[PDB]
Amino acid sequence: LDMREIPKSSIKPEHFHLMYLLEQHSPYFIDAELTELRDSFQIHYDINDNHTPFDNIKSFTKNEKLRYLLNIKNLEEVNRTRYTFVLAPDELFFTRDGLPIAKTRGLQNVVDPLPVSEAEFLTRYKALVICAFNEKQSFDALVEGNLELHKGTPFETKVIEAATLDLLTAFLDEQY
Repeated sequence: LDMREIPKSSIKPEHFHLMYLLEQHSPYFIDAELTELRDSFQIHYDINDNHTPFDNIKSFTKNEKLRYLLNIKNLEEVNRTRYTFVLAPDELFFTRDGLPIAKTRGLQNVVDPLPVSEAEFLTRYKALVICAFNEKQSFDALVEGNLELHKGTPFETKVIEAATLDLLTAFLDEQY
């Protein structure tokens, strides 16, 4: 969870000189360190106390939980940059202000991860909301299942049915 290996043959030779971007400070990502081996690049993540894992929010007061959940949408700012990210519990951290920070970084047209459709970003966001409100739930199971066939609480149905990202935001705002 704290190391990533990238084989060199997966990277076009003319893109080697961009791998340093994976260790450049970004306000949207965990700080990272790049090393270069014979046949691969490796990344180590700096995961320290100022970054709160997503799963820690499950025990928060409803107000603060909702604040953090609402702020997750700020990761959409990453789409204007070179970088890509994955939305998932083990990929998501928060600053001391409750702003989201991702771990793994790709680079457009250069190295995976590939970005996900808007629809799959919404499903993953929904799954995070559900997990934050019920610690028994599995993010993976929610993302992998037939979501509208989910059996759960009325709250969970409302989250699942939110038609768009903006309507999910509106639902979350309404829960205050």
